[PDB]
Amino acid sequence: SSVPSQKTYQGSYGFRLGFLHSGTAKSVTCTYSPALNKMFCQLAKTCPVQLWVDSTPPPGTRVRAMAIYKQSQHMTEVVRRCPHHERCSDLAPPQHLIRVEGNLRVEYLDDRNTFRHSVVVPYEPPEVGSDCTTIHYNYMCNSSCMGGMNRRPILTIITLEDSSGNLLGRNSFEVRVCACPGRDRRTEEENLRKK
Amino acid sequence: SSVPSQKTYQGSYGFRLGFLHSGTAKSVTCTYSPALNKMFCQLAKTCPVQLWVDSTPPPGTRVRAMAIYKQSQHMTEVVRRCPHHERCSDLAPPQHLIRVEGNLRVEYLDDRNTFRHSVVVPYEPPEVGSDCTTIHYNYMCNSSCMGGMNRRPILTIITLEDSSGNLLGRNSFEVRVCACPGRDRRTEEENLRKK
Amino acid sequence: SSVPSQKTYQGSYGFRLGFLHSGTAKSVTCTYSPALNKMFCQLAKTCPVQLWVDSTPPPGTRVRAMAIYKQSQHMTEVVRRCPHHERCSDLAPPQHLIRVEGNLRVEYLDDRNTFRHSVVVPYEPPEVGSDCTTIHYNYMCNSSCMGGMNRRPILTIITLEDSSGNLLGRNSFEVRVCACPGRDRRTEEENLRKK
Amino acid sequence: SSVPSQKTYQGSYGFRLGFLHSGTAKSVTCTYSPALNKMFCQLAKTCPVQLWVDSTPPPGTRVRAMAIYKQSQHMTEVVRRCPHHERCSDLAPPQHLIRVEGNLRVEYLDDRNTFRHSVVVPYEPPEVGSDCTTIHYNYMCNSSCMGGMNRRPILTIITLEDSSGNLLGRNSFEVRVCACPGRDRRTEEENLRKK
DNA sequence: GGGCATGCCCGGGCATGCCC
DNA sequence: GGGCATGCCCGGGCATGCCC
Ligand SMILES: [Zn+2]
Ligand SMILES: [Zn+2]
Ligand SMILES: [Zn+2]
Ligand SMILES: [Zn+2]
Repeated sequence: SSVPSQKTYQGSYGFRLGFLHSGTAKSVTCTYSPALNKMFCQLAKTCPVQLWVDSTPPPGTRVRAMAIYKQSQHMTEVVRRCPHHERCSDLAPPQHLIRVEGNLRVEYLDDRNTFRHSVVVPYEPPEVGSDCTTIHYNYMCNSSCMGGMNRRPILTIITLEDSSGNLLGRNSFEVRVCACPGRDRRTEEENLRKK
Repeated sequence: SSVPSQKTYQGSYGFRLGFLHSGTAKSVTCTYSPALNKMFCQLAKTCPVQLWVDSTPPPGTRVRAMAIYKQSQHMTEVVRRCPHHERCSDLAPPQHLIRVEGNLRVEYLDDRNTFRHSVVVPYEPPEVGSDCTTIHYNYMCNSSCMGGMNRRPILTIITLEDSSGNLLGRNSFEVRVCACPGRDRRTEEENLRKK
Repeated sequence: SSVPSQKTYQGSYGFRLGFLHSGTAKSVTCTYSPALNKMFCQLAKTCPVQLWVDSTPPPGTRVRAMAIYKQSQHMTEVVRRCPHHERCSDLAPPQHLIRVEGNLRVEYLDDRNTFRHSVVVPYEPPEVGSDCTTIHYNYMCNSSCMGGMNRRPILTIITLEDSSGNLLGRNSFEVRVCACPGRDRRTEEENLRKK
Repeated sequence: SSVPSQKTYQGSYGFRLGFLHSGTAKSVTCTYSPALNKMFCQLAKTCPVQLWVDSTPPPGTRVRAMAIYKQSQHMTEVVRRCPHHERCSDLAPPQHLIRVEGNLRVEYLDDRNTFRHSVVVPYEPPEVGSDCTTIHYNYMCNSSCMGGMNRRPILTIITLEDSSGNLLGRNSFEVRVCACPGRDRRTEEENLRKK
């Protein structure tokens, strides 16, 4: 399938993503490495992503998430839930990797041409006095799942899009869904330093 | 379910919550830690919460209370009474965690969209010469109840809302419902200091 | 409810129960203490019980299992699944504690007078050259479950009964359903020796 | 599901299984440990099993093969192909673990009561001057496949059955389907000696 | 109020298909 | 064939309603 752009596009609204701290304890549920721009998280647990903007987006703006493989040689393959976690799946079709929890207006899409999956929620401006809005994503496979990601790293691309379809902002982060997010983040940062 | 705001909003009326002293004796029925902004109380016993405001709110103002899980990964789950304390329950539906005692005008609500529970009483201005009004809450499960809170900490969010539905003030506090509130408060304060 | 007999009755068929060895490693799935005549096992995992007899029972013989509380003061209370594990239960009614896995002819009974639960399977003589037959029981609550056993020890009574209803043999064993069967068996044997 | 007998039954025909030597080189395709009575083989590759008997069985005799889990706590679960290798499967239904290659008279069965899978071929007496007959089995999942065997050891039970359905002989062997059969056999034999 | 209970948490380390 | 991978196993120890 055709490859969506992953290139950062901060646009005129100064769109940026924020992530909590939660540190590097062995199986913390979700931890983000700024050095690697990489979230590390457990399957089927909340991943909070914050949306920051410099100016208010117009009414009807939507926030899309889609996963693509990071490596050149996998980039044209659609990222999907492996057959085991699809089967004993359960709103979200069981073939989608990324879900949003807690949003009565979530739309799950399958592109009719590229067959790529995405999940979309409306943009809501932060609470009357606050600095960002948070969306709760869930990844429903480990990166290692045989017959899904199969140990291939992915990027999640978050785009902010007006109701006309215009791209307003785009940012992406690498994701590793694993049993021990603290162990693995520390290992990868230390590999970056040594190698 | 969508997550209600927990962010403190003191608003134009200077809404604030007050709590008694009762100190830290092992099984005091209730005790509040200002250091941790946290209530330690026993199940099905009164928890006095005082409402302070700087100016009188308009007539028809209502005070709502609602529990949400504190940790990111539980935040989208609705807080409910466990099945044991619901079954041998008894005005308040048996699935609600928080009750108000002693208020002939109490309303128990289940949001038709979020399915979250709340309990609401009208705002009454303090007695002709007094400084705050007190509402008597009861929590009907221990934080540890298997199949309800399951040891997950909760926040109680108190909102002051006009009869039109406008948010006038909001404050929240963490709650631990346990058998020995004095032991546990002391333990947590001491954990805060060392760790 | 009236108390069923727990008294060992070896009868004319020389009915006796046998149990595997599996030793005392911390969370072994099921381990039996001959010193205490006590099986220690995890919830919803197989518990193999072997049936030994000196002479062949007649055709139509059935093997019943029923749980009763061990302590005098609880003996008249019916042993049942707690409300949490009944609710998210699922052949076996969700109120029964003991199930049999793997037996197309299992009958679950609720006594119309005593309201006690039992599960019954036909007696099958051992395989053409073998020494006992094995039935795979499952206990669907921990002994500690709040609103079910509530930390009260139970006995499981196994009776061998002819198709006319006559009691042919009866033996019983104490059960503790817990998260760490190896830890707990060792602890109890050591308590027996010291105290 | 009810558990089939795994007990060796050499019967009146002196039925026994034979296995090649192929030694312990790291990724040999198949290798058999007589010490552990265990087959170590790669997925979807031939596993030769020889059938030896002391007297010729009558005409119409059939040889059935079936997998059951070895550990007590898994024994009542039906052994099946995981969803990944079933989906991209392909005579043999894609849910069966064990196939026979090279036998125009193979029957694949699913028991209507136990739902267990088996594969059956007719017994052929050895070639006019030979000592055993060989059947070529294939296992279509690794023992480690997530959502199939999931790292649980299995036994393969081979039964020799007359055309009337009578059991004539039965023998079983443990199987580990893995990427490196020579490594793993050596490792397990060495674990047996020390531990 | 001092202290046991017991399902769960926690980091050290095995697993095993794959990489090199 | 030597060695990394990464979900899981494992025992030491915290938890917290209850016992004493
Ligand atoms: Zn998966
Ligand atoms: Zn409760
Ligand atoms: Zn239970
Ligand atoms: Zn497989």
